[PDB]
Amino acid sequence: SWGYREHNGPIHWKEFFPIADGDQQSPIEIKTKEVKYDSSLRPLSIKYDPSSAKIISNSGHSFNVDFDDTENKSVLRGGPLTGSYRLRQVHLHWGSADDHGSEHIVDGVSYAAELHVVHWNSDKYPSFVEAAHEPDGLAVLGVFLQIGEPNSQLQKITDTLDSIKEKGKQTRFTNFDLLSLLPPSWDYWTYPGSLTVPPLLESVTWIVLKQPINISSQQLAKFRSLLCTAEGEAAAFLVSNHRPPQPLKGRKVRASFH
Ligand SMILES: NS(=O)(=O)c1c(F)c(F)c(S(=O)(=O)CCO)c(NCc2ccccc2)c1F
Ligand SMILES: [Zn+2]
Repeated sequence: SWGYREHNGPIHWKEFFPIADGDQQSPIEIKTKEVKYDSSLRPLSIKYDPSSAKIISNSGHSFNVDFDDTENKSVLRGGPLTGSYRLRQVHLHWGSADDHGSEHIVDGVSYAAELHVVHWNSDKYPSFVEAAHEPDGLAVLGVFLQIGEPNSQLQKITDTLDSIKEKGKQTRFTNFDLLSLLPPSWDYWTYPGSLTVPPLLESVTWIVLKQPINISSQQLAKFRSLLCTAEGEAAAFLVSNHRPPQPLKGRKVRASFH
């Protein structure tokens, strides 16, 4: 029963998941003057199939779009990665205020929100659950959102949120243009880190895009009316679901660009 409320939020997760204080925890502050440009980093290359999307649900912690992941139809390759990382799910983090919702921050600055696209190393591991337990097992693409013109694929998401208000509810969700929630510039920073929710496993190669996309305030506000509580529980709202930046512990953040 972890969450983001006073009694169960990020500062308390260590009481139940001691890896919360680990060597490679996420999110982090990206400090661009300590960032190392690296010419061995490949550009990202992304295959994606809009029919791969299957459903959206309320986890109680965010919404999740899950995708069929039995084939290599939607994959992330290149970047810092060796081999092919199969798309598993997409979700979003925000805060209670439009100007402070992202998980990662860049030189002191937070964004309105931050989209996570989660993939697993199917070249090496048999399942997402098993990859999540290996240092090279997961690759998560992070995209910042700033307040601006409404994104139509974000609108496709927000239009479902009344149908998944309570924790555990879900609904059909396919023909999802995920590539259109990426910015035009695919420059990125990368570092080794973890899930930003319990179990906080240090299995993530983070790939955070420099350029934000746009969401409207109205679109962003709709996420805050999702519940973190289930049908016939006393209602609590998911108004904020971002973890604070965690100690870097000397890890190297590399850039694809200079
Ligand atoms: N920010 S993150 O990429 O580290 C993240 C979430 F934000 C998140 F909300 C979730 S979720 O568990 O709350 C959605 C549940 O359906 C997971 N999933 C965590 C996880 C990953 C691998 C193995 C076990 C749990 C998750 F991995
Ligand atoms: Zn996330």
